[PDB]
Amino acid sequence: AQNPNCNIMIFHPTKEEFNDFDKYIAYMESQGAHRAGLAKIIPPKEWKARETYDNISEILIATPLQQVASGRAGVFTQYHKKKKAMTVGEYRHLANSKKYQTPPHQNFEDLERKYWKNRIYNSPIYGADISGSLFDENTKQWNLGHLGTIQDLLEKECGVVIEGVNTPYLYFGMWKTTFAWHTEDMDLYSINYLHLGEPKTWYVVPPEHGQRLERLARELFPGSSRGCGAFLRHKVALISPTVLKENGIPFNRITQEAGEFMVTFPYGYHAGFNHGFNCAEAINFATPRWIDYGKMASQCSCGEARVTFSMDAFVRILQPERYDLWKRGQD
Ligand SMILES: O=C(O)CNC(=O)C(=O)O
Ligand SMILES: [Mg+2]
Ligand code: NI
Ligand SMILES: [Zn+2]
Repeated sequence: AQNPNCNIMIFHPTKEEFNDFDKYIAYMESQGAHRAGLAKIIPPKEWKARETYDNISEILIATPLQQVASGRAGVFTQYHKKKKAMTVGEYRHLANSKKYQTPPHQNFEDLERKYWKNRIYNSPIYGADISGSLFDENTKQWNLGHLGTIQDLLEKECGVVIEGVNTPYLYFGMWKTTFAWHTEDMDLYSINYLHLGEPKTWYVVPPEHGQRLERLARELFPGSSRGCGAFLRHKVALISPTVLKENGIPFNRITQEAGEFMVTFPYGYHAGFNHGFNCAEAINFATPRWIDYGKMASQCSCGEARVTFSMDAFVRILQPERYDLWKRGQD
């Protein structure tokens, strides 16, 4: 078995290997990359996403989210308070202000220490989940707006044509902006490109051990767990590496820098935080290997998780027994 310790693997494809996206994902899996739940892909030196980032300041962040924490430093939830619209140029200035800017630090490990010590005492503002793309239309390789769609994959594998669309999302971050522990909708893959700015630190649980994280989360968030049998779908719970280690949960960590891709694999729980002002682009995708994960994915039906239009067909076709209850949660 390749990668039996489930380590995060880093890949350096050549420009020739960067042509065929599906083929490269399958290659990474042949080497055991998926066992970690997360892989890094460093693009060939010849590649670029676009020519420059000098002209992005007028993008609008219609609903910036203030991420307010509750709990203890290593075990907390966050809720999202909606703020007034602002441009990316305005958001960048805010991220760099004295109230929000990254503190002085020695290295990524010192900054990680500071994040886990102090995150709960601040409420950073995240420009998350903005439909759009920063890839140039002429970028032919690993262009996250030009990937094969999940609807087409399901149709190719299973023969059923379905409604729905699959487009990317932009994320504008600042120091301490946080992504809570989650797997993707329908335990899909994700791919994330860090276009510009400061790093993003990731934590990940191997897919084969995801239920260990779920059991800890039920223990640590006992009211939330009574409320919903899949409450991590709400994307609000944080647990620190120190707490994971104390509870024997297998995990790994890695820091993504500008110009790098990360892929999350089906049922790979992940969480993390941004180091400072940055911009990422991410999208879900599928492969043949996903279908079995999609069929088994948990679902939130309590009403909290509320998701895209396109998840309807995935549930309807892959999980017909669950469909009626899940759809009630949507309505
Ligand atoms: O970058 C973020 O805030 C969160 N991203 C992801 O969870 C992802 O790409 O799957
Ligand atoms: Mg602009
Ligand atoms: Ni994710
Ligand atoms: Zn729920």
